[PDB]
Amino acid sequence: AAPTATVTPSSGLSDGTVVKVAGAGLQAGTAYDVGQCAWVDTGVLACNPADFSSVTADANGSASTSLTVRRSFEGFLFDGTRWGTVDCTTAACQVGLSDAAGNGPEGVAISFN
Repeated sequence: AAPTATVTPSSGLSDGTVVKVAGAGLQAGTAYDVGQCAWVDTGVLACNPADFSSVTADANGSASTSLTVRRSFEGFLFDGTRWGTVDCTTAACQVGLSDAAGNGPEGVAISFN
């Protein structure tokens, strides 16, 4: 099956809340980074590297880890440029997993309202 991710809880969040991130259909035995990002332009994500986590998929291609989410954060682009402050109540924030090459399941939308 194609890779998928789930984030629990995904709504009613507060700054500093810890969520469970699970992935399935991942590459067995591979390291994945887990993080919170927001789409700031067509095909451009601004992320919060200060709270990224990582996990290694098991022999069945499954993984489960915890992530501390932030209501707002200083966003950074892939090239390391500081983008500015991202507010998840007025920007579409998501949590996702990706391998060393940036591949993985689609991200999951979260809400802090």
